Amino acid sequence: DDFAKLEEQFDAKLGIFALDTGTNRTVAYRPDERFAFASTIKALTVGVLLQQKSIEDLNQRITYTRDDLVNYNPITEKHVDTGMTLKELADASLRYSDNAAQNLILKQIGGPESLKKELRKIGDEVTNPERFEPELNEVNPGETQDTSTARALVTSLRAFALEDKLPSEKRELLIDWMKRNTTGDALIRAGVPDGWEVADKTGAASYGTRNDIAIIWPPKGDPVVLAVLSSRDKKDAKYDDKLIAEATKVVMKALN
Repeated sequence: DDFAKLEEQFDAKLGIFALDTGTNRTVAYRPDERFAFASTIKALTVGVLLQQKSIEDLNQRITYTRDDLVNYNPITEKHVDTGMTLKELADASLRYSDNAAQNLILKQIGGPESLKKELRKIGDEVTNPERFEPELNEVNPGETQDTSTARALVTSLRAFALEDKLPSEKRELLIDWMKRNTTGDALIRAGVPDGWEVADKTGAASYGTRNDIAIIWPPKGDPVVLAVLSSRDKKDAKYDDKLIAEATKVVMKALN
C-alpha cells in the first residue's frame, strides 16, 4: 500500500526488489515486471569487463575520435587527443554515466550479444542487452530489448559485487567506483540515513523511466541490495527523482 500510494502520488509504475543479505528478508513490488534498464546496465558491463581482464590489463589505452562520441560524453570528450585506459573508461562510465565510455567498453567485450552471453553464463536469463548507447534507452511498452526486472538486476549486481563472479580485489574496484558515483545524490542516497554507505548506478530512459540500483551498508552488518525502477505511460513523460528517494524510505522501514 505504501508503494501503491507512491504510484498514485507520482503517476507512475514502480518496480522494487530489495534483499537484506544478512537475513535473506526481501521487499518486493512488481519485482518481475520489465523496465528499460537504461544506464544501470553500465554496472553489469563493468562487472563483465573485470571478469575478462586482470587489473594490470585495465591500463591498456583506448584511442577514439569524435565519431565515437554520442549524446553524453562528460569525460570522454576531454580526452580525444590521448585516448583513455580501460580503467579510466570504467570510472567515467560508472561515476559520470558517460555514454561513449559505455560504447567503447562494450566494443572491448564483444558488443551487446557478448554481454548477453556473459550474463546468461552468470545465471541471468532475464536481462536482455541488444543496442549501444544512446538507442538502448528507446524502449516501447511491451518490447523486451534492453530490459530487465528489479529481481534480475539485484541478483546480477549481487553476483558481481558481493559473491563469486569476481575475485575480491576486482569486487573492491567495482564497489569503490559505485560508492563514488556523482549522479545519485537525489535517489537511493536520499532515502538512506547518514552514515549509511551506498554504491549506486542510475539510469533514465524514454517513457519517463527513472532507475537506481545499489548496495547499502548499514553501520553494522550485512549489505542490502536494492533496485528501484519506474516508468510512466507517456513517451516523453518527465520523471521526478523524489519518487526513488521516497520508495527507498519505504523499503528501509519494511526491512529495518
